[PDB]
Amino acid sequence: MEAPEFKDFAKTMVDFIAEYLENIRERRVLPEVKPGYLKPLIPDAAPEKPEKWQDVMQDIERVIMPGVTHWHSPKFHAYFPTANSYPAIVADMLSGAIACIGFTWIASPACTELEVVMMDWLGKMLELPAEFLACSGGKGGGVIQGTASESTLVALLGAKAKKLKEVKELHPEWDEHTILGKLVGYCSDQAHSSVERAGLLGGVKLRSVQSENHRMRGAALEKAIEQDVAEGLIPFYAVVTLGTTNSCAFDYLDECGPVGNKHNLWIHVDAAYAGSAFICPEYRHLMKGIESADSFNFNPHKWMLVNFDCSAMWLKDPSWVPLGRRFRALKLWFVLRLYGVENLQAHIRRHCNFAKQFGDLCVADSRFELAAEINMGLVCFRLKGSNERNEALLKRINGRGHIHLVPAKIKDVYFLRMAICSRFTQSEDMEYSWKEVSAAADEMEQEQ
Amino acid sequence: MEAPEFKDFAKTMVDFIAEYLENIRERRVLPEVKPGYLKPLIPDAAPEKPEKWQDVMQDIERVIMPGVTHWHSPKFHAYFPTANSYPAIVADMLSGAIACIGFTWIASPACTELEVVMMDWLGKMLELPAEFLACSGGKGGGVIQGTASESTLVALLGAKAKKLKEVKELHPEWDEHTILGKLVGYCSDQAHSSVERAGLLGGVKLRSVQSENHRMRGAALEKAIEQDVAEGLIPFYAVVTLGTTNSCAFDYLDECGPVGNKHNLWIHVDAAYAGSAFICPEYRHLMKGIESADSFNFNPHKWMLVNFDCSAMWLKDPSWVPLGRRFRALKLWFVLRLYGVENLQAHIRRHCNFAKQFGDLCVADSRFELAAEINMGLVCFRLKGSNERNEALLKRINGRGHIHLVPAKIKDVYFLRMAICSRFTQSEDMEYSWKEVSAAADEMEQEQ
Repeated sequence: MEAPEFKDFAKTMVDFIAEYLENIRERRVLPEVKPGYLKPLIPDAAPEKPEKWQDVMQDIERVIMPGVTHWHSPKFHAYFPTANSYPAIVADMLSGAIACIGFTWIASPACTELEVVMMDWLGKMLELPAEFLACSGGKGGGVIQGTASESTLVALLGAKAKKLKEVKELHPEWDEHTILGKLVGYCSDQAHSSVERAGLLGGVKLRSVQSENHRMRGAALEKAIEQDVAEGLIPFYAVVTLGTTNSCAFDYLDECGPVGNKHNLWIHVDAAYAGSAFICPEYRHLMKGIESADSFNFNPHKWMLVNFDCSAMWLKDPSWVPLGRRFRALKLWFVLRLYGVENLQAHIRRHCNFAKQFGDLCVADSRFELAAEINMGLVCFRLKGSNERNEALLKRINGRGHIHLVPAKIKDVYFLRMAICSRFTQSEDMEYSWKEVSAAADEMEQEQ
Repeated sequence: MEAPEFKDFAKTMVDFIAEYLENIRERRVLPEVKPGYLKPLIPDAAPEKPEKWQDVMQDIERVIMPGVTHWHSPKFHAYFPTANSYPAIVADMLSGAIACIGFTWIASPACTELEVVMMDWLGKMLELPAEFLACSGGKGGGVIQGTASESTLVALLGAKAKKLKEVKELHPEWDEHTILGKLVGYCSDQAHSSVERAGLLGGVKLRSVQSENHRMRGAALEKAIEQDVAEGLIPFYAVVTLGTTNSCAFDYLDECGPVGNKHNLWIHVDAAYAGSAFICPEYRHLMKGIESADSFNFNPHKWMLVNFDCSAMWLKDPSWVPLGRRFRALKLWFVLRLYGVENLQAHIRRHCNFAKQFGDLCVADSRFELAAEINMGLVCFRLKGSNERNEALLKRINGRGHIHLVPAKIKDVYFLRMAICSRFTQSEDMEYSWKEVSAAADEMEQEQ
């Protein structure tokens, strides 16, 4: 394919994307086609000769779209938002043309320097401590990782190296294997499975700390640390979760961070989803204790309109664990510029207010109860009574094909989750979604 | 930003991308700007109000391009190609609009089903043994991973789980932990650092097997295995490399495979770069022994024109280790359709021929010697004499700013590498790059 054909194809795809997203409320949330539908529709081998882009383009509605899950439909409540925005789509077109994966070491000023400045822009937006800002002139700064799962692992590895070095310095006679066998990390029992992943891949012990009303307390963390010290183990790392995946609960960073500092554990803050809200002054209280953190992560590619991948991680000392891989700073720059801070804050606030609106509708119905306090864009709720009736309700709702919801469970309480996902959501969607839940419950009751 | 503005912006970016790539020979391979150039060019904080897309576009040539490394310039010889093609750019626009990270498990027909068919399309193009193909009705099939590094780890983790489940049966009195501590894997001393990474993250011992003429022999692998068993260790995994990063040498898969088979080690084949050549019948002999492999991986995102990320991995039983994440199948489909088999074959062949051409020009200069047999798109060469005079030469060439080359070292032999990276490369580029090397050597000689 030559440039003129590329231009015709690409500009046609621009038209297609705008048509798709601007009219997304027309799409059905349950696919009409059955598993196995695709193979029949396309040949069994690649073509020997080049096909026409117009024919590929025609195959998008014919072959692809019937089998697509519409994540950006305001009728679709996935686990958390998947960011999409027009500025990020345009940046990624350019990154596609000029970036590399980073196999051959990227020594390029633009990739690296834009990443440093964008992490400062975003760090200022979050009012992060100066120690995390490159422009403060210290050791601190940030990197854009691919995922929060990667960020958690990277921080665990940095913490591991740091503890290794410190324990060696103090005991030159001990070998690495002996030191490494003693290392223990900590996280809440509500922490994401990526922490467990990180413990396994990092080759260390991980302790789950029992949370209180879904939130990890400093005293519980400290108790856990002390027990392991009494066993001769070496606590080295703890993950504090701001916005748990099950119910968007917040660990007490203002307790746990100081506990970690006091005991010389690296404190990593996983705020993958909820961290986007910290650009709003009214939600910044939720990361009180941030000064105690060794590393902090959130994903703009969930709730801050930056298409995947974009997981923003700051460290007090970035060296302990590089830059411009994939030119991810380009989409971050485009979004921050073409939205501006005000519009991004408006986006967070609108979503919080929508979740509250839905929670108010829900609790007004005496058949239902919240399963957790409402936080951020997430409402956890259930019919009063049994788990099985709730399992039934969720099944019925998803089967009716007007909206989609997802379940979760915390210690024997099964509940339904409504997360605000689509950037196209409006308040009337909350009314629509609630009325659909209620209508489904009405139907269950009247199954005699 | 709304759709009409998005369309104006995106279509202007399409114009920009075509202009950039189609005239990429105009670009200087050495950045003119110095480190630190970027910060003074842009504001120190995000804008409160949204900016205009036109001002962002203006800033691409003003702020970004002065500091960009032009990976796709035919004057730039990085470690290996970074795939770029127009069909893949257009696929990624759509994927950006409709795909998700996979946080919420994609239960989506199109994403999953397209991945299966494309891996069969591609597996046929490589003439992989029927056992790796999903269309053969067996347990085998393929997944599109993000990187060869991830692929190698995933295979290691599968092999680990498989061995552990085997050893638990023959030693029901042994600890699970006792078994794990005994596990040992193998790779060539020329294998990529990603194998070491997999060993570390996989929590197993890894043995570097001494290569001969940069190639791992079956006997050397067997000797290392038997040595370890002799100390009560448990061999479980080996990586056979087809196209090493240093010199594009090929391990003896025909020897190593059966060695692994005999001693019950999972054999993973890392063909990340050179694997793209196996779509050509005349190069398929380089994976003789492929029947003996448990997994096989190469990256279309290096040498097969599929923009990152796209690492294609086949397994004889893919259940020892979740499809459709990021909808990577879409770009593979677009590339295979819009190039067709013949054009992709022609791409590989031209690059192999260009490398031979360059090698001929090099050896004709009696001051130079090849540092390895020419394979695929790579020539390894050096001035006869010291490593130090070769380091000077490389620095001199890169400093001259007409072409860019990279260095490598195999057991105290330092050498320069010319790999064909750019899809825009032409025959005369070989003459240009050779003449530049020779001119630098002249310029060096005429100095004392």
